[PDB]
Amino acid sequence: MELRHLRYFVAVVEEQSFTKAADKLCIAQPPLSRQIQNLEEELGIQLLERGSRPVKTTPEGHFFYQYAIKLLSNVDQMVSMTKRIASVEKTIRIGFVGSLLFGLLPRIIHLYRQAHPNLRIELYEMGTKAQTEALKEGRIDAGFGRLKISDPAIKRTLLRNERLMVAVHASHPLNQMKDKGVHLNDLIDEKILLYPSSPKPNFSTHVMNIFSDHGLEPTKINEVRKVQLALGLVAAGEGISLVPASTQSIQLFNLSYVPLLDPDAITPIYIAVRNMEESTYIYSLYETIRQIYAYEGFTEPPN
Amino acid sequence: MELRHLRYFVAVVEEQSFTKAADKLCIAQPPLSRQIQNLEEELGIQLLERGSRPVKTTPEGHFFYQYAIKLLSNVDQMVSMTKRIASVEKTIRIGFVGSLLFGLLPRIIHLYRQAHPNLRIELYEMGTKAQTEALKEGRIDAGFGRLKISDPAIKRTLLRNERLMVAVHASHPLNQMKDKGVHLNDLIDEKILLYPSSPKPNFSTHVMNIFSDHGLEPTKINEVRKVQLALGLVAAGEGISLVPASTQSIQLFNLSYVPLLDPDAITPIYIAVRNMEESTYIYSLYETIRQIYAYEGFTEPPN
Repeated sequence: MELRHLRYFVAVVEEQSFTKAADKLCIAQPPLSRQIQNLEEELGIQLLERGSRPVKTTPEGHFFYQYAIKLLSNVDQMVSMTKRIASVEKTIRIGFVGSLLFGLLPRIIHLYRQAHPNLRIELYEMGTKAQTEALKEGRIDAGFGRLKISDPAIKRTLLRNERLMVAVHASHPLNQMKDKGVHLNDLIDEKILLYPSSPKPNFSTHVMNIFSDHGLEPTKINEVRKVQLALGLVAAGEGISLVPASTQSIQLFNLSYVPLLDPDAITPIYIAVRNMEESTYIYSLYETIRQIYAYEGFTEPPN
Repeated sequence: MELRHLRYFVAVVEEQSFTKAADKLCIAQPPLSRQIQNLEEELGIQLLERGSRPVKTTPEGHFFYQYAIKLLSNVDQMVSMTKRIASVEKTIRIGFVGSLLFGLLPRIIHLYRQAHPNLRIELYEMGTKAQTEALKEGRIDAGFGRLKISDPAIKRTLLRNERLMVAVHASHPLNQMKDKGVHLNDLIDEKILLYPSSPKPNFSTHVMNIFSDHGLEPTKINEVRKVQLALGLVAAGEGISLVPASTQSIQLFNLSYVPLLDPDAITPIYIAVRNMEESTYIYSLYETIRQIYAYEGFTEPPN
C-alpha cells in the first residue's frame, strides 16, 4: 500500500546480510520487520527466508526483487519527467509604487519589453512594506519605491533624487513665487493635503518626515485617498499639497506648481531586489533604467 | 515520494469536487492539504487549482494524471502477478517465420509472457524446415510457420487462413479495383516481385504454387531478399507483389494494397510442436492464441 514498504525490502536483499545493512538512505534496525510484515501478510504474500549468512534469493520473493526496483525507478523517472515543463516560459515580476507611473517608469518597462520580447512581464502596484514581503517570498523579482527598506535580506539602490513641489491654486499668494520658489517654512499655515490614506508608510508619511526633518510640524492637515483627489481639492481651493516633480503630468485648470528651495525638499526613488541576485533579466532591467536616464540627461547609477 | 500521495490525488481529480470526494477507501477530510503538498513542494512541482465548481485540471497537472493511473495500476497488478510464479529454471524456446511479425504473433507472445512472469522466453527466427529440424532436436518447443511439413515427428495445427492481396503502385490500372478486387488471372501479364530469397522452400514458392494450382504460370518474374524490398520497389514502379494481408502494417506513399477474389488465394498459418508434446506451457501458448483470436473476431482453432 506504500512506497516505503518497497525500499525496505531492497535493503535486506541488496546488502545480502544482517550484520551489514546500513548503506542506502536513512535506515534503522528495530522496524526492519514491522515495515516488511505490513507488506507481506495483508493482501497475501510472504517473500524472503529468515535467514542465514549470507542471503539467498527465494522463488516467490526474487521476482518481487525484479519488479520492485523497476516500479521504484519509475516514480523517480516520472518525477523530474514531470518537472520537464514550464508554463508561459520565464516570467519577471515587478512591484512598484503608483506614484512612479507619472515618472520614467512606464517608458523604462516599454524598452525592457522590446529587448526581451521573449518573456512575460507582470506588474503589481504595491507599497514598500509589501514589496519587501513579496521580494523575500519570491512573489516579485524587483521593486520600485519611495522610502528605504530596513531588511538585511534586501539590497536597495538609489536611482535618482527627485524634487518636491508645492501644488497650489493659481490665485494663491504662494504663486507669486512660482519663478523663484518658496521654502517649507512658508507652507506651515496652509491647510495641507496629504496622500494616499492607505498602506503605511507611504508618500504621506514621507512628506511629514520632511517637515519634521526641518523642525516644522504643521497642524493644518487633511489626509486624502489619493493624488488626483488632492490635486482636485487643491484646484478647487481647499488648500495646498506637496507633490513629486513628475506628478506634473497632471495639469488642472488653475493648478500651479511651485518649487521648494530647501536643498533637501527631495523624494527619492530606489530599486530593491533580493539580496543574492544574479539574474541576467534583472541586470538587463537595471541597464535599461541606465539607458533611459542616459537619454534624459540624468546621472547614471553605477554597477 | 510515497504511494499515499498518489492515492489521495486520484481521489480529488476523479471526483471533480471538494463538497463530496470519498468514493475510494479510507479517506478523511481535515488533512486534505498536508498530504497533497508533501509530493509537490519537496521535489518542486505545482499542479491543480483551488478551487471552483467543478474543478478543472491544469495542463502540467494533466500529464501527472496519466502515469498516476499507470503506476497505481502497476501496484494493483503487482498483487495479482507474483502468485503466478513457477520459479525461473525452465526456458520455452519458440521458432517463427519473419513474415509472422506483422500479425498477431507478437501480441500473442506478450500476453503469454504476462501469463508466465516466471518463464524465460527465447524467440528464434527461422524457416519452416529449420524449425522442423530444431523441434526434433529439441532446440525449440513450438514453431510458427506458413509452409506445411511432412513429418510424423511433427504435429501441426491450422490456426487460420490469412488472405492474400496485391501490392500495387497507386497509379496502376489495377488500383482501380481497391474495393472490389482482382483475380490471380489479372496478374499473369504483370511483373511479379517475389520474396524472400533464402533457404527454401519459402513464401516465394508458396505464391508460385498458388498460381499453378489455379492453372497459371507467369514468366515475368524476379526474386528479392526481403518484403521491404518487394513493396518499396513496387512503390518505385518496378512492378507488383503478392503479400499476406497482415503485411499492410507497412504503409508507403503510393503503395496500395488490392484484395484477391479467388477464394483459395490464401496463405495459412500453422503452429507446430513435437507429436508427443504434453507440456502445460505449450497448451498455454495455444490457449493464448484462442483468447487473442476470440478478441479480434477470428474463428478459434479446436481442442
